[PDB]
Amino acid sequence: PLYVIDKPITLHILTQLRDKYTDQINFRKNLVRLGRILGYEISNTLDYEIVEVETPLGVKTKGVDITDLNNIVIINILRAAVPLVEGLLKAFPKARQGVIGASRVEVDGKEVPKDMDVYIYYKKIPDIRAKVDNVIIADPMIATASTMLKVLEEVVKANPKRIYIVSIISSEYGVNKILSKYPFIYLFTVAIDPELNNKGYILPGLGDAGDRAFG
Amino acid sequence: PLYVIDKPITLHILTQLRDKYTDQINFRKNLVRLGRILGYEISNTLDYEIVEVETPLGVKTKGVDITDLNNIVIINILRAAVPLVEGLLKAFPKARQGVIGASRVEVDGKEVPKDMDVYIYYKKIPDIRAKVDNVIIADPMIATASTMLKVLEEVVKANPKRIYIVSIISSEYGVNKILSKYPFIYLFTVAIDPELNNKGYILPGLGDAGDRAFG
Amino acid sequence: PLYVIDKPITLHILTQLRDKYTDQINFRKNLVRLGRILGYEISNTLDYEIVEVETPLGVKTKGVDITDLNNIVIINILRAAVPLVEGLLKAFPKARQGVIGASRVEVDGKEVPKDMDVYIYYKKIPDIRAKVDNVIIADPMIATASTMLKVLEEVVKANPKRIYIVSIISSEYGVNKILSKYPFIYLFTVAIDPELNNKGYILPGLGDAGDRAFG
Amino acid sequence: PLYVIDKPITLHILTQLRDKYTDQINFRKNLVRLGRILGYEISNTLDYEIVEVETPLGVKTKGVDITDLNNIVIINILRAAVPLVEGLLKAFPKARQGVIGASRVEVDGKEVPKDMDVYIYYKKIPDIRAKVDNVIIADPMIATASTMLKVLEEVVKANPKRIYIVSIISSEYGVNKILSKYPFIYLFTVAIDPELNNKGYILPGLGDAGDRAFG
Ligand SMILES: O=c1ccn([C@@H]2O[C@H](COP(=O)(O)O)[C@@H](O)[C@H]2O)c(=O)[nH]1
Ligand SMILES: O=c1ccn([C@@H]2O[C@H](COP(=O)(O)O)[C@@H](O)[C@H]2O)c(=O)[nH]1
Repeated sequence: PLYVIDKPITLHILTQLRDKYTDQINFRKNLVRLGRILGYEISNTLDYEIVEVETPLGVKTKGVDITDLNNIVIINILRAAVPLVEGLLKAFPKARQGVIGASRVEVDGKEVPKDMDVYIYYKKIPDIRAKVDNVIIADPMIATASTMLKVLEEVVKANPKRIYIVSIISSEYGVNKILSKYPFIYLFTVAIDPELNNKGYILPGLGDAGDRAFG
Repeated sequence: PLYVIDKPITLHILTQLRDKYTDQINFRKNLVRLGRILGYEISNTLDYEIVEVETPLGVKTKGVDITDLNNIVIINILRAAVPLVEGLLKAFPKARQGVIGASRVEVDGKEVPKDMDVYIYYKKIPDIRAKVDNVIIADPMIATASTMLKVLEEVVKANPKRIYIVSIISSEYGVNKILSKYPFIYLFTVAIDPELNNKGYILPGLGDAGDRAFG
Repeated sequence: PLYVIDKPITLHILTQLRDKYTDQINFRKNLVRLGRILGYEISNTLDYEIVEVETPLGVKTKGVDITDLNNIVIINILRAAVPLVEGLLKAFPKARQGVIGASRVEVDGKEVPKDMDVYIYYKKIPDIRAKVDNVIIADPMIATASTMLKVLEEVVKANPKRIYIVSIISSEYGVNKILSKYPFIYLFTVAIDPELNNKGYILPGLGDAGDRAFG
Repeated sequence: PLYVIDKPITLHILTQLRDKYTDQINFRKNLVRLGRILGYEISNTLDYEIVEVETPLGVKTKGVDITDLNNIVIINILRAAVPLVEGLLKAFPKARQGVIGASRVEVDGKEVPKDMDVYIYYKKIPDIRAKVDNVIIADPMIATASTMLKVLEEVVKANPKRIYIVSIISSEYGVNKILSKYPFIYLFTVAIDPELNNKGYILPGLGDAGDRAFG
């Protein structure tokens, strides 16, 4: 499933991120806001049960109980994903966190990359309950989707109940590459951009998340 | 405009609020959450506009710029409305705040009328820029709407650009009264409950907002 | 006892609060900050006990457990105290909040006020456990000490283990008045201004708190 | 300069971290917390000046202005430091963040050398202004100081007006290895532990910050 959250407020933030005149302080600020928001959207796609509670006025009433909110694991890719994950964690107060330090080897070429090398420098993940936990992986950008598929190689084994991928911008090439391999993955993103340049950068994109966040 | 925000997450928190076994800490904690979510939703009804921004990759693209995020005044009626206004202020960083104290007229009798006058003992409100500001009045529960009415008479004279009313549970009698008298108002709420018992409590409701929050 | 918290950072904030040019968004922004830092300072004055915990390395070591952090009740006198309490609760996660819509009566100015009338509109407070709970009462200003003494009147009969008063600015008259009656109160403030005018406003002080925060 | 910040509130937080039973969510929560506190203490050593501000009462008064609050760069060396930096960044709203990913050297032999090389694979740091910016480098635990030394050797090259190192626990060894090479570095820690066991673990320490925060 592909959820493109393009509501006025998320598109308003995306425009601040895209704008090159935005400094890293405000850039990181929005990522935290968007992870907050995107987290809410994801909340509304979870499994809920119909329950009954008694109000103060003795009256019994029917309400919902999203049992899944107690089975969430958010994996942080680090780098630009930190402000984002900081936002998601705000929305899922009961989520455990894991980190899979992934970074693609940025190559310069004469053609548009359809694939890139990805190295993993750090790995600390919580136990993932099979058929129970909902895993959320954050990545500000998805270009060739090489970074994402690399982290997935492992997450997918755990066989979590669900798998969500949050990103700000995704390239058409990337969404299709990921969802054609794991179409069961709920992929959230505020927008999808057309192409990748010869360095594997999304166009129009927003630049190098890492550079925008800590430059 | 009536906007009932009955999504899985909001109703989940609402269930939490109704449940009589939810202590005051968690009760307020959830009230803050809803202010955030209810604020997010309010944002998407805001008046935006299309702009053009240049990204780091030299490409220029179109985006959104919700300028009304600068012209916002949130009015806090105190009491249990505090945790709520707190979350709404987090959803509107550039929003100014005003507060008002109010006590409805105490007329001899154990029973309670539905149309009572209200005494506004304290009133501190930022200047409401005519035709430019968007006023948001926060109030946990609208049972009889006597207070909402008293306040609205004041805000109206200011000639806002838009007026919003946020609440968790709002009695059917209340919605009707407010919207029928002021049709142009955006009244957001997580749920509209049926009746009001003689004591004026919303049924099933969630008890006394104030006592749940600071009891 | 009197605790004047004049650490470089607190005085920095205060300078912002006193500055008549500080707008209400920043005014309240600073009050939340100051509430955090003061709750921190306050937390250090609390009673604690030596314990023993087991590190993952299978090694016991002595430690500190501030047991009272689970027995705190913050009393919000509302209005301009709001932002300040918002900050204090951030330092005390497990604290129960109570509210008191108290407000001294504006005087004529024909005589130097000593004992002012205090109206009590609303009052919802948690069960204060005698000899166990530590009560924290917050009000940004303390001039004639009337609003506070009014509040204390009740808090004392509850026989708490400790009573803490927190503010930004206190007057000499007020600190002595409160402390002459209840010498056991732990009174925190960032500054003690020397005089009150005839209207009951601290000089140089910082103006009317409510108007600064909600004007 | 060595600053051991062992106040009741910080030791209380430290005690929880050392306690093996503290779950991951709570472990990271405390890091964020110690981060704002340590941030508060650091803020009192920053350059500041006396200024004249006029209050609403129409009278001028002196105050403090910590101008150095606009010249802070925080360096996130990732890993278990994410929670800590998060807190630090709250204490310094105007701080710019930079990141540098570092990994230890593969060294066959169960035992871990006191001194060892460190590979820095990612480095994105804002423009450190010479003799102006204050560089804060958070790192939960300094055992062998190997990572800190590697990172310092880079940071120092920019001639920062000042360099701070914030850590929860630090071994005597590491403290001596840092200050012995750079005695001008402000090394803030909550507790210094005696020895390091053969696996590079501080004793009593608190185990592996990575597994404690992400496991
Ligand atoms: O325009 C771009 C393209 C890629 N990336 C980085 O590349 C990673 C994903 O690229 P890919 O693996 O999908 O190609 C992310 O961690 C992100 O930091 C950017 O910052 N900006
Ligand atoms: O300079 C002053 C003096 C008093 N007050 C208000 O008066 C109350 C305390 O005054 P008193 O009861 O200590 O005299 C506080 O709620 C505060 O809002 C101010 O705002 N500014």
